[PDB]
Amino acid sequence: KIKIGMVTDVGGVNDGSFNQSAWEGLQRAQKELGVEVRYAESATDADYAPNIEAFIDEGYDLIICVGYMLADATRKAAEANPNQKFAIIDDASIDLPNVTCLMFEQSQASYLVGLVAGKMTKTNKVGFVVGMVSQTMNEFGYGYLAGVKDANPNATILQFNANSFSSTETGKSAATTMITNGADVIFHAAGGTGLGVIEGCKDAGKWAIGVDSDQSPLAPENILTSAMKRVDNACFDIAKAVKEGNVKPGIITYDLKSAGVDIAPTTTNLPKEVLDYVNQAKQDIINGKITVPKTKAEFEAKYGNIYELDD
Ligand SMILES: Nc1nc2c(ncn2[C@@H]2O[C@H](CO)[C@@H](O)[C@H]2O)c(=O)[nH]1
Ligand SMILES: [Zn+2]
Ligand SMILES: [Zn+2]
Ligand SMILES: [Zn+2]
Ligand SMILES: [Zn+2]
Ligand SMILES: [Zn+2]
Repeated sequence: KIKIGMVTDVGGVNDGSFNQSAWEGLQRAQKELGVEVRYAESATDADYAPNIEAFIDEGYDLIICVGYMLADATRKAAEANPNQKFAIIDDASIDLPNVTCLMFEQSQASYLVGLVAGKMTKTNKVGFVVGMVSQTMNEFGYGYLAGVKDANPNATILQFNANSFSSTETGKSAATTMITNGADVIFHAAGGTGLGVIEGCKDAGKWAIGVDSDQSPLAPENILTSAMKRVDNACFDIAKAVKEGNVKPGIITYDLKSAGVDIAPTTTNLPKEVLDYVNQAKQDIINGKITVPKTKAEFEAKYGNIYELDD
């Protein structure tokens, strides 16, 4: 039997977003492909190495490390276990024959939801709650702020780094404070912490924007959209490659054109004018007409010092 193991990050498989979507894709892979799937949650980074080792020792054909913080542990395990195949989501630093890097152009989807936030705010203040700061996480920020400003040059983006992907209290408190200070749309790129962000928006009667999966069921009257990142499909696809015997190492990048990132399929709360505007911007990115900044220098060159979490 083909066995695929998932090592999840601190967020947990019930995060409503990143890890939950990765796991959902593996559950689908089990149903459709016949692979046997199991996950191991890591309470802290001390659990990364033994969780990887447990799948190695049990004969798993592929170990999927979900999240950029697993990179160091994945590299070390891949070097020490040349016959073991690994995949890692959201980090592309590892160049080894047994490692596939699954990357997502999240700045593209974040830009689109920033257009939504800029067009929907009535106070000209919107919020961004990020789970941690890192190169990949800042791509959410750069895209979102660029979208907000392109849609609404006079909008202010309030920003907060929760320093956790698994703290719903931090998410709720930060959202509530932003709302007290006038924000009326809040986007999170914060994993499980975002469950708190969404609850804070719902409680205050404001708009939220979710991430990774279509988070609208968590607050159907308050979610405008979500910046989708199809970690489910990427995990399914690599499971398929394992089953077929054609896993390739290196970088696989999922973008808007590949449908690997997107805005959510639920659009019930988007005015037709807004949906049309965002959909045109999506096709312009897909067709190459416009490019979203995803690094500090590119973002600052166009928007100045307005992203405060990268300094
Ligand atoms: N390293 C890591 N990143 C996460 C986690 N949860 C969310 N993220 C990131 O935050 C984004 C928004 O949830 C995801 O697409 C990931 O990039 C987690 O538990 N660990
Ligand atoms: Zn658990
Ligand atoms: Zn089926
Ligand atoms: Zn607090
Ligand atoms: Zn799915
Ligand atoms: Zn900055």
